[PDB]
Amino acid sequence: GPMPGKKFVARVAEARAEDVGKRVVIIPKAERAKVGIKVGDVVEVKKV
Amino acid sequence: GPMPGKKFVARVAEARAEDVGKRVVIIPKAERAKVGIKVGDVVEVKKV
Repeated sequence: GPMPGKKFVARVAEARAEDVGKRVVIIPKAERAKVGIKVGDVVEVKKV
Repeated sequence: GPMPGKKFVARVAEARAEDVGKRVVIIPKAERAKVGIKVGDVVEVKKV
């Protein structure tokens, strides 16, 4: 596979029934408060 | 709110029915190939 540290850009969404089976990162409320995330916000996801 | 650029660490999961209504980042197959993500992998999410 690729070396670690690569990233992509995405938007935080509200999960719906049609998303069952998709690959997701779940962002709990406490983490949203810490990093300042609202649904609709652009985030960058990096593989560690 | 906070300044942008803060992050938290999480693991990529398969979304289930119990996740409906949660805040998520959906990672499509093409992006998983580009960054080398598998379900179970640790990622870092940053607010832009």
